Amino acid sequence: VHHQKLVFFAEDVGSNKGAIIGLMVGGVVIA
Amino acid sequence: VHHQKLVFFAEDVGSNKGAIIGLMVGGVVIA
Amino acid sequence: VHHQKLVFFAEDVGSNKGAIIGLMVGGVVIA
Amino acid sequence: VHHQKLVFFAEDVGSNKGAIIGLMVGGVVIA
Amino acid sequence: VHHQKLVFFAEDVGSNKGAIIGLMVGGVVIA
Amino acid sequence: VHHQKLVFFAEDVGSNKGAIIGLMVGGVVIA
Repeated sequence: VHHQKLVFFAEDVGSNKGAIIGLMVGGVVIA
Repeated sequence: VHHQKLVFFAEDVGSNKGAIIGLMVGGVVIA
Repeated sequence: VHHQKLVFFAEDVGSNKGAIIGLMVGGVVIA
Repeated sequence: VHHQKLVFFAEDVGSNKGAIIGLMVGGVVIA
Repeated sequence: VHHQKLVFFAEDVGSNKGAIIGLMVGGVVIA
Repeated sequence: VHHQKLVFFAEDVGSNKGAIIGLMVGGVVIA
């Protein structure tokens, strides 16, 4: 089974005060 | 089974105070 | 089973005051 | 001339991804 | 002329990814 | 002319990834 580029920016990301997750499965993220 | 580019920006992302998730399956995200 | 490039920026990331996670499975992240 | 407590929380503030301003007069705030 | 307590929290502030300003007058704040 | 306590927390500040300014007048703050 194949997962690829799940998240992708082709361009400048100014910031992130939160959570870029690529693939979550369990637990917690207080981003 | 194949998943690809699920999320994609071809352009500048100013910020994220929240959650860009690509593929969520379980748990919690207080973004 | 194959996972690849799950998160990806082709461009300058100004900052991160949060959490870029690539693949979460359990526990906690107070980002 | 007297200004007092202009903004006030008697209780826990979870977050602020924006701008709590107390007294704005000029310029710019991209919060 | 008298300004006092312009902003005030009587309680725990979890975070601030933005700008608590007390008194702005000019210029810029990219918070 | 008198300015006092312009910003004030009576309680634990978890973090600040931004800008607590007390009194801004000019220039720039990329917080």
